[PDB]
Amino acid sequence: PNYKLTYFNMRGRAEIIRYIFAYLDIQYEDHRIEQADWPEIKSTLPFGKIPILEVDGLTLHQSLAIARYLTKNTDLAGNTEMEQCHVDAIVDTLDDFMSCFPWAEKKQDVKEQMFNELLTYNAPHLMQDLDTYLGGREWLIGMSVTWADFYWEICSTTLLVFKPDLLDNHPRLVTLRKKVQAIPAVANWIKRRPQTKL
Amino acid sequence: PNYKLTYFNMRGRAEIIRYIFAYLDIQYEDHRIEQADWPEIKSTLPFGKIPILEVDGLTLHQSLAIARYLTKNTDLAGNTEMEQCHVDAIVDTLDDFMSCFPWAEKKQDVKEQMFNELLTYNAPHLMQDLDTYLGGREWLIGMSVTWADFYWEICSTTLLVFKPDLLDNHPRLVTLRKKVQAIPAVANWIKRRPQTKL
Ligand SMILES: Nc1c(S(=O)(=O)O)cc(Nc2ccc(S(N)(=O)=O)cc2)c2c1C(=O)c1ccccc1C2=O
Ligand SMILES: N[C@@H](CCC(=O)N[C@@H](CS)C(=O)NCC(=O)O)C(=O)O
Ligand SMILES: [Ca+2]
Repeated sequence: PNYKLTYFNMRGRAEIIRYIFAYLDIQYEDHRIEQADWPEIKSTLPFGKIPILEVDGLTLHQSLAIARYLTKNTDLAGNTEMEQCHVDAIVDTLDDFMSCFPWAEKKQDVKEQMFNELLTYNAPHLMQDLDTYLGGREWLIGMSVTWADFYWEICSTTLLVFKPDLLDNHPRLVTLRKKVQAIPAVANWIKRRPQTKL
Repeated sequence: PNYKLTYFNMRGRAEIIRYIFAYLDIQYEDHRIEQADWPEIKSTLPFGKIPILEVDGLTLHQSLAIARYLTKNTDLAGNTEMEQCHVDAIVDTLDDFMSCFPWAEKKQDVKEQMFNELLTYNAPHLMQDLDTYLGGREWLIGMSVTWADFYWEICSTTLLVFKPDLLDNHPRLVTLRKKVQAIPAVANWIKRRPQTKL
């Protein structure tokens, strides 16, 4: 199909789709809009939200729903039905935490305090659960990389902007990051993508 | 298989799974715990959250990942891969909303004003988007029922506890609720189930 991805010029919630197109070596239009474009772009969305992905003229929405669609019947999915369920569960566990953050808070001082509290008081319990889940295994699910490893790398990249020592007690979680980042199609995307804070 | 669901004695995040089991005619242990048992059980879960579902002695977690695992290869999944993406997308849109609500929050007026914010300003936008998305079709996705229809019924039920006028301008959304509640195995489950607030 012809693919058009619509999002801000940010990594954010589109980045998981971008990694999956990179890894799978699929061409697509990476359409990055400006704030000034938002009211106009918005009036065309089913639920007022981006990313969307248009596929031969038809609109998909919800970044995780899209990422799952793109990975079906590929090596990124999970080998078995049970591993597929595990892939989904780890992705939702990550997404639930990213969704706690007050991304749209106007007052900067209140936004900053709350980010600092989540990262200091809540994040270490999640990092420890993830570490323990991972064990000495090479990848989070099964024997080869899945889009849950991608998403771990993506989410921890953004958290590390706000909490640099996030992973100081979890060197196995750093290794996993580095393995995701050394996959050649993915290294290539990381090197060439627009550099944005988020 | 041998299925055991563990959740609180509420509909909450487990209800989607109970509707799936009911509709597919699958027997399972509906294990409901007490606040007082939680601290003890919690410390044994991979990520310290419920619901969990144990399948022949194996532990799955995350309610929507489990819901997807159970519906795969059934007529509750959509009929094409694109249609399965629209089912996951509707569910995520509804889950994103329900998740915005500060369920555990223990200050009655930060909680009580947040509920009013989402219920007064956000809800009507969502109800309007869903209605436009449905149009005059029978079901949200495709030509028959999917678990996105189940999630809408479940979500709108709890929303109606906090905002009984929610669906006043949206009679078609009410007709969808009733198409679902009319399905015999679902009807059977609704009368049979523990009566809880949430
Ligand atoms: N940057 C953002 C921003 S924001 O532009 O700064 O506002 C927002 C944001 N969430 C968000 C989710 C739902 C809503 S809604 N419509 O109310 O339901 C609004 C914002 C995320 C990110 C991420 O960067 C990100 C990175 C990795 C995983 C998840 C997220 C991520 O969830
Ligand atoms: N998105 C997850 C949410 C998991 C979750 O945070 N569940 C709550 C109850 S609805 C829980 O187990 N938390 C209680 C606690 O951690 O003390 C799911 O649907 O399974
Ligand atoms: Ca989510």
